[PDB]
Amino acid sequence: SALFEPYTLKDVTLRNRIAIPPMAQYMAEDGMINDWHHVHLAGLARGGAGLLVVEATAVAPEGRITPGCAGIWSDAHAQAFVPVVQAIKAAGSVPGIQIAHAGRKASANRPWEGDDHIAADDTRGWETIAPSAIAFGAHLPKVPREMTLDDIARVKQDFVDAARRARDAGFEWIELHFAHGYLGQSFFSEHSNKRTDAYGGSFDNRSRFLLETLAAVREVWPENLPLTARFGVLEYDGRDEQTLEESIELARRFKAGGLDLLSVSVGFTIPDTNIPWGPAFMGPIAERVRREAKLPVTSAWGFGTPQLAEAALQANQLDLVSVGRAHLADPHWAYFAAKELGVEKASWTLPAPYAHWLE
Amino acid sequence: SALFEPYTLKDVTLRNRIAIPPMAQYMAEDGMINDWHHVHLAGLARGGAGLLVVEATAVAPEGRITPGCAGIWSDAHAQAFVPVVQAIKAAGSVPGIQIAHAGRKASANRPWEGDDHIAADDTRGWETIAPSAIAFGAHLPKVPREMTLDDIARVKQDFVDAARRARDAGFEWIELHFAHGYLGQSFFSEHSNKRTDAYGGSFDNRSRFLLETLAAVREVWPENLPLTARFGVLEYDGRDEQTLEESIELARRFKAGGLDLLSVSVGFTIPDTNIPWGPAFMGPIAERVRREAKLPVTSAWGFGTPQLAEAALQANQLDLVSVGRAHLADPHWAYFAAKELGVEKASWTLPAPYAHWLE
Ligand SMILES: Cc1cc2nc3c(=O)[nH]c(=O)nc-3n(C[C@H](O)[C@H](O)[C@H](O)COP(=O)(O)O)c2cc1C
Ligand SMILES: Cc1cc2nc3c(=O)[nH]c(=O)nc-3n(C[C@H](O)[C@H](O)[C@H](O)COP(=O)(O)O)c2cc1C
Ligand SMILES: O=c1ccc2ccccc2o1
Ligand SMILES: O=c1ccc2ccccc2o1
Ligand SMILES: O=c1ccc2ccccc2o1
Ligand SMILES: O=c1ccc2ccccc2o1
Ligand SMILES: O=c1ccc2ccccc2o1
Ligand SMILES: O=c1ccc2ccccc2o1
Repeated sequence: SALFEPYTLKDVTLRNRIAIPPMAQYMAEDGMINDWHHVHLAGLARGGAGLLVVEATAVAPEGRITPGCAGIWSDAHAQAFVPVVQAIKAAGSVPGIQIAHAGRKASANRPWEGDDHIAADDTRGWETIAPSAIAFGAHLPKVPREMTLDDIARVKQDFVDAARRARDAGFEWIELHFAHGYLGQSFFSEHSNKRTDAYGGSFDNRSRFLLETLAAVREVWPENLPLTARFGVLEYDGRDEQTLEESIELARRFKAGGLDLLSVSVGFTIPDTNIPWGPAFMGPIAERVRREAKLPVTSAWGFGTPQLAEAALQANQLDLVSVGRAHLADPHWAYFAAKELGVEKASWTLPAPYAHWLE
Repeated sequence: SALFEPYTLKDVTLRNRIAIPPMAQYMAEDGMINDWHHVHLAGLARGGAGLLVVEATAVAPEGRITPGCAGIWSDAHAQAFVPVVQAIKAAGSVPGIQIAHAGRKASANRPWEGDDHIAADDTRGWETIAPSAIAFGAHLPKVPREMTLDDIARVKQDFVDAARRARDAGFEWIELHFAHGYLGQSFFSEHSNKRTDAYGGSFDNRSRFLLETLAAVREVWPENLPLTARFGVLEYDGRDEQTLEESIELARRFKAGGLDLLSVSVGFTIPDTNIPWGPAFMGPIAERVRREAKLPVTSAWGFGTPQLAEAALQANQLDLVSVGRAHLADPHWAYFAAKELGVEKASWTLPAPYAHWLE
């Protein structure tokens, strides 16, 4: 099986092509992770996936999506990850982390607590920041504050500090969160970026925050560990061909600036869109990016059916298959997939105290 | 669904009828549990089962099955369980523990490291103790040492200390391991017990170690927390009707001595047997014990098919259904079972950070 072939990128070797993408848990307190995350992540790692990417972890307090989001904006925050990283490595999975800044979508309720912007007089909330003072709309009506040049320098440096901390906590894979309508994505999109300075207008200017952040992170992130980003390459907003062309051009620039792999997503920059949800629907768009930017890729949405994952790899649409919700349902999904795809000694996807009994 | 009705025994209420029976992990070091067990057990608890019974935990070093077995023979051993107990309670499952002494089956290799008695000159091994100096045979050929009366008093006191420690570590459910051919089972069986003193010969004498151990444990175990035992009620050795009759009589004595529930098993006292393995094969034997001893029961073997579990409960064969291997395959089996049996809002079998997304 393609799904169970190892993958080497820089000095890191994944035991198979199953990636667990970042999945926010909304269980942290003032950014500090706890035994929710420890058990969740260690249990996932033991399930057999080759790569486990920790959830969106805020580079600054105001960059959290919600009051439950994980953070890495101080060394004490980073320390809390050390035992989790060590547990993921003990299980033979590669520990990764997505570092993030929610931008205008920040200061929101947890998804099961309303999923909407927090009320102005709720003591948990905070002012959001963004390229331009324009609301997302819908359930996120808060107008963010337009960033100053010093705000841009400060957030870039927060990404650097976050990557340095990730490195020193022992992560072997980093993912910059430039997708899903959060800060980075919103600098790229003309929908959310109306700036008239060096960080808006032209393609070069809209790309600038993302390229500068990548370059700054590259200074502290070891050249021998994969440097990745997640990026929304289209919006399904009636501007898809033009948006894809520009997104692919930016992916070429990312590659030239040392990006090792791109996690290809949808932008979610604005609500008025028509996304054609379906099993593996991103496969063709991921394949186009892979081909036209000559960059390895992963993507997600509906690959919990093992045969879809296998088919995407065999068709060279993806290099890794990211499988999210199926892993919340069953932390041992990789074992399920191994059985489905006829892997010999499938139960040894799991550690011995499980594997021995499941032959 | 019957499977998802709560169950109250003494002051403890289980949120459903799914029990995770004790399952040895063979991952402890000198009896001390570690983050293997922490993550394994906390992850299981979060999966939704109402009751999680920790693996056979040795009351004394020589009572371990293997060098990987958990122990509770000192206060420092008991301390290692405290954070695990607290994590199980945080997940809403009831924490139980099986306390044990492997008897003549002790000093064995881990199951994936040969599963057989450890060689005499291996520095990990130890002398085994038993009612009589008779080997199990087959892959367990070591002849144990015949216990003295002082050995019997000492092992009883080790069970007491173990139960006291379990109590103080916060366990809410205890299970005495009188099954599977280990020490307690071997005192009951005429195959393994040839003693000529007060602890062998007659039914009363063969019962004596088990009844005295239960009574001694009862002195330190809170009356408001379930006091249970696992016991092999037949061997499939051509003596089943006589053996079942005596086993049921002993179950009546256990009930009269404060036992709240009996986990009904097979003896595994000797190897030369013909066990009729099959899905839910223990159901009829468990039902007979339940009826004839008028005692609540659980049993196990093949109840990972949710419909078998439901049928056993509806037929009043069992009060709780123990589901072992299916939980090694999928820690979230209870969610799977909830979907299969049509539970409303089945995903809320799991905690919010999973449930919300799986509706
Ligand atoms: C509970 C949950 C939280 C998520 N959190 C994030 C996140 O932290 N970062 C991100 O880039 N995507 C996040 N996503 C998107 C997932 O990484 C993934 O792309 C999506 O679930 C689709 O894959 P699937 O169909 O396999 O679930 C989240 C999805 C879920 C279900
Ligand atoms: C990995 C493993 C370890 C076990 N350890 C014990 C144990 O510690 N104590 C015990 O009484 N039974 C033990 N058993 C028996 C199980 O509790 C259970 O009775 C058996 O697995 C049958 O149920 P199942 O068909 O649902 O797996 C163990 C079984 C397995 C698979
Ligand atoms: O980047 C993100 C962060 C959280 C999240 C939750 C549900 C679906 C998608 C998501 O994407
Ligand atoms: O996959 C594994 C195998 C062994 C192990 C030991 C301790 C903790 C985690 C582990 O994970
Ligand atoms: O294995 C699963 C189970 C449930 C589920 C629900 C939504 C999306 C993906 C899923 O995968
Ligand atoms: O009591 C026990 C202890 C360990 C064990 C392992 C496999 C099957 C049954 C078992 O029973
Ligand atoms: O089921 C649960 C729900 C919440 C929770 C929080 C911390 C640790 C474990 C938990 O389990
Ligand atoms: O769900 C499962 C999966 C595998 C398995 C193997 C042996 C016994 C029970 C099992 O249950």
